[PDB]
Amino acid sequence: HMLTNLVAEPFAKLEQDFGGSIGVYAMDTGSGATVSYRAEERFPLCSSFKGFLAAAVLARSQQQAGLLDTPIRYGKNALVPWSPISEKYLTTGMTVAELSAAAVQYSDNAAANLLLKELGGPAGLTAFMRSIGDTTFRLDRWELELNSAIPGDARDTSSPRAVTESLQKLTLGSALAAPQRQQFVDWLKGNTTGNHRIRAAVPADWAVGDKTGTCGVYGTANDYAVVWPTGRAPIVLAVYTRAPNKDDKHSEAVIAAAARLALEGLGVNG
Repeated sequence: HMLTNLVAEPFAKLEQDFGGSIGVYAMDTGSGATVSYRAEERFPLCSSFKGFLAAAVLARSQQQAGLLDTPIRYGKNALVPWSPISEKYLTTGMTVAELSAAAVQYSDNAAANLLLKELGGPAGLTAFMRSIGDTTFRLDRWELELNSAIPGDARDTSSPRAVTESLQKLTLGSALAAPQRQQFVDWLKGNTTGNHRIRAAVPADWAVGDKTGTCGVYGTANDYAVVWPTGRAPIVLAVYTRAPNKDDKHSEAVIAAAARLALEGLGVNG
């Protein structure tokens, strides 16, 4: 507590202008200082679960050395809306590693469902998260049903705090073996969908990896990231949004603005 919210930031004004709710957790891994706003509330994961999915695949590959190289064939019926990479390899197949990268870096929906099946479905991914000590995360459904984002529905949700804590364990801590840890980081660094979110608040000369989510309803969208500012320890953070009405629109600018406030609250000059 002593190191939480040392410097107040105007998150309430930001969410009121947005017309909804914003949840933020950010941790300076050097000192342990934190910024926290609505950090223990539940928000829909949307596609942000796909980062944790890829980490679970990497954990399994520690015991199955041939897993990442395994070629996966799939039919046209596997190709749900928003599958920009897997649609180009329908007639050839893709490896498990390639599906993982597509799920992370393009939010590919078909790739995510194929990998969920490999893990034993939503309960299997939830079990991996329990195994690293995350008691908040729950995945319940598959793509696209998990995007419904219904107000008050706990299915397919986590909290900004649990997301950040689990991201830290997987990218900087000991939850993955060292080669798998660096592969997870490298996939996050290569994400293509986050240029207008946390990355928009991060100077270009710092390294960063992230995973986004966009549910398409209830103003619900998000991003989480690891950030390496030069000359100091890394920062881990998560920014989640939602709104009361089904046709309320999400805002990328609001996510970038919340990330800027988080970095300011940690005293990180950007």
